[PDB]
Amino acid sequence: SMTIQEIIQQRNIRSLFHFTHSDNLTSILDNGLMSRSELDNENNEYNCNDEERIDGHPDAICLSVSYPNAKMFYKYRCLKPGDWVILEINPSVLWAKDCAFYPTNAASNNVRFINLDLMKGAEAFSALFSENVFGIQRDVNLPSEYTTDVQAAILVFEKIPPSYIISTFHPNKESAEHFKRLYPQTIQRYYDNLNARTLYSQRHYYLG
Ligand SMILES: NC(=O)c1ccc[n+]([C@@H]2O[C@H](COP(=O)([O-])OP(=O)(O)OC[C@H]3O[C@@H](n4cnc5c(N)ncnc54)[C@H](O)[C@@H]3O)[C@@H](O)[C@H]2O)c1
Repeated sequence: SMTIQEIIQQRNIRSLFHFTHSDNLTSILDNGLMSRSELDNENNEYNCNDEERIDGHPDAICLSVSYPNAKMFYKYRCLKPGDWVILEINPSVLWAKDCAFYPTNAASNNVRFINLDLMKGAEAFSALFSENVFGIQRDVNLPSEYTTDVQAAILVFEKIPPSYIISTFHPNKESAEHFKRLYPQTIQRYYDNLNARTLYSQRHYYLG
């Protein structure tokens, strides 16, 4: 029945997110987001986080709806030193590009074996907001735009040109200003400190 667009409308979704290490941001702002396979095709340099990609979709770019995958992002920030950024991306990508919609992390046993063609389109997208996603329960007070499971993923099977990046969030002012001078036509945001509710927080904390 309902299209992806109408779900977005109804739920007040305004942001997809992609976390990446600042080391990557220049290349992403110049060339846009690309998959592992595509980065290797052109043998581009990149700083990656998940080596094996058990999701089995290295030709896909991983995004989140309305909030980062706080778990996996936190895990990755504990390993590699340095600044991490969060790209804010036009929700239009969900229909303008070939996307699969997973209601939890895509490498999960609960969804990894499902026929990929069944993960595309509005039915699959809608599954991200169920009351119960494999035992992960949606609080009645969770706002509409948030996935039930914070690790719900969008796998985007084509390049995302940099025009689809509506803003970038920085962990501090110096980072933002550095990239603003390099890319003055882009919006580069920052937090004073991370001792606040930020997109670097755990989601329950952020929304509490
Ligand atoms: N990145 C996210 O925000 C995000 C969202 C949902 C789920 N996940 C999950 O987290 C794990 C790691 O995912 P990942 O997205 O870090 O991918 P990954 O670990 O395979 O590493 C790919 C890296 O390439 C970077 N990159 C993209 N375009 C680039 C370019 N033009 N130049 C240089 N680097 C570029 C990406 O930002 C990313 O850091 C996976 O299990 C994934 O499903 C990540």
